[PDB]
Amino acid sequence: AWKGEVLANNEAGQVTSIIYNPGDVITIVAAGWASYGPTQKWGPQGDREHPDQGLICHDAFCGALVMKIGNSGTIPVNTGLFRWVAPNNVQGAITLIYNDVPGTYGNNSGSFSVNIGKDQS
Amino acid sequence: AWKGEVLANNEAGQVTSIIYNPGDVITIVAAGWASYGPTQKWGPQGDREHPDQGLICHDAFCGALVMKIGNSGTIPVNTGLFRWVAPNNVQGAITLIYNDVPGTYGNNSGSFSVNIGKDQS
Amino acid sequence: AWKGEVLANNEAGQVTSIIYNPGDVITIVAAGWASYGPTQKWGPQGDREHPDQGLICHDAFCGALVMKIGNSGTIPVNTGLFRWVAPNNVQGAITLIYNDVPGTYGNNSGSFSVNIGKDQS
Amino acid sequence: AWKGEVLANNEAGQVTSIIYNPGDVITIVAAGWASYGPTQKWGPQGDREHPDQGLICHDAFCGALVMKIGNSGTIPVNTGLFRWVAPNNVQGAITLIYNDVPGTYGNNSGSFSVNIGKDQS
Ligand SMILES: *C(=O)c1ccc(O[C@@H]2O[C@H](CO)[C@H](O)[C@H](O)[C@H]2O)cc1
Ligand SMILES: *C(=O)c1ccc(O[C@@H]2O[C@H](CO)[C@H](O)[C@H](O)[C@H]2O)cc1
Ligand SMILES: *C(=O)c1ccc(O[C@@H]2O[C@H](CO)[C@H](O)[C@H](O)[C@H]2O)cc1
Ligand SMILES: *C(=O)c1ccc(O[C@@H]2O[C@H](CO)[C@H](O)[C@H](O)[C@H]2O)cc1
Ligand SMILES: [Ca+2]
Ligand SMILES: [Ca+2]
Ligand SMILES: [Ca+2]
Ligand SMILES: [Ca+2]
Repeated sequence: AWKGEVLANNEAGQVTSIIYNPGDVITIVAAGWASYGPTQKWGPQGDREHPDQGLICHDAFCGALVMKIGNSGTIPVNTGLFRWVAPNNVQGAITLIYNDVPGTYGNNSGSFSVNIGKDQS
Repeated sequence: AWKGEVLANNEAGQVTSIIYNPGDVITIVAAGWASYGPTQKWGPQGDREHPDQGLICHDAFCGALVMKIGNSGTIPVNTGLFRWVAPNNVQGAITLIYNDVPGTYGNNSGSFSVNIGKDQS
Repeated sequence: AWKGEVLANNEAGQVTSIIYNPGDVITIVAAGWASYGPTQKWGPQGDREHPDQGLICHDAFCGALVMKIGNSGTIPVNTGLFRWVAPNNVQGAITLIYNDVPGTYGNNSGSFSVNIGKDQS
Repeated sequence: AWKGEVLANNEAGQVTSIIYNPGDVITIVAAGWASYGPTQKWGPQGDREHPDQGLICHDAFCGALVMKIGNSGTIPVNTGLFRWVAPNNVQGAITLIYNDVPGTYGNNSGSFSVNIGKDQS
């Protein structure tokens, strides 16, 4: 299992110790407060009122937590995943990333605290 | 394991099928959007800018998800709990509740989707 | 989870730290060598060639591992149980016992090493 | 998780659906009765009184259950493994095999019923 923080201003994302293998069942819980610029802060589901101006993940709001598994495209995590199985042929290290527009991470602030574990299967 | 919705306007709370027993390890993931009145909505951590005007749980924001276990006081759930063990002598059915001021639930809207499972121990 | 030894000559049985609660899923693995009298030894499934002359559990061979849950009757364990759920209304502390005829445990020898854990549910 | 039978006379072994990956925790429970030739039968720990005359696994008795993981050497399973982690660099499909001398499986009989699951980690 892995526990750590994902900084909102980390454009490259946070590589975890979790390697997702075919058949794996995982659970993720994410908490905390972060911003993509404004003085306010939002939770792991991001800002439901903000337009998508070229986010790294178009299936989650700006300011949401998302992930990549190996060289997959971005996958929404939001508040977390409960006993979740990845799509076919998706495998590899899990990287957690704050959802923002590439090149605009410099003014981000805060972080999410995240736990990831493999479930019995 | 239990999956279900918790309505923001349900003052009594949602009784789950989960009975927390001594030694149990549990994981909860909560997602979704709800409101304690305003036209906006907030996630399971609630509204970090709103004052506490007599919330059922003073350790979480207005609009956050909280719970009771048996006849315990309110315990913050927020976005969830990862492989969590309850305090000493806390046991019984888990009831999930939206955090608002008693008598003011009538104008609430939305709900959280919540999963609860017992972990290996 | 619980790990310990169950002596063949312990007529009262070995009380474990496991309390089986309704809904619980458990796994048990038992190993080792024991005897109900003879110089030979048998594994946790006992002696398949020996008649039942008044065993505490008539659903397992003499020399097998069995258990009681709370005040239940004896239940066969043998080599173990995989993600097992108890019958309706069966609950309480798990006691492990060597299957022999009451009053004849004094000449028994050896023991089984046993692990018990609760599974995710 | 995988459940199936391992025939005593299957020299090649029974390939399971389980792929053991680095970091995996697994539990195995094996039960039943089998023989390497004689009219008697023995459990998954095999025959503790029989000499090793060139067994595929020298760390378990003749008639015991053993396994290979990928291209590893034989590893004793016996009655099972509880929340077990493989040695460094051992990975791949789990094959279950009855422990006997190569070329002598033709007169074997019976089988073991085996469950294998991955545990939370
Ligand atoms: C209008 O209400 C508004 C527009 C942008 C904004 O913040 C920027 O959002 C960008 C992503 O859409 C990017 O993250 C910039 O760094 C932010 O300043 C707030 C409000
Ligand atoms: C301040 O501008 C403000 C005050 C109240 C409010 O909504 C109410 O909040 C109450 C709890 O504090 C309760 O939930 C009421 O039903 C809401 O109308 C928003 C903003
Ligand atoms: C005959 O083959 C035979 C009969 C009894 C025996 O051992 C006794 O078995 C009893 C249970 O049936 C009890 O455990 C006694 O303590 C044993 O001596 C071995 C062989
Ligand atoms: C001695 O009494 C004795 C010798 C062999 C035997 O069975 C054979 O065991 C071999 C492995 O050691 C192999 O499995 C043969 O197929 C068996 O016939 C029983 C007793
Ligand atoms: Ca930004
Ligand atoms: Ca309200
Ligand atoms: Ca005896
Ligand atoms: Ca043979």
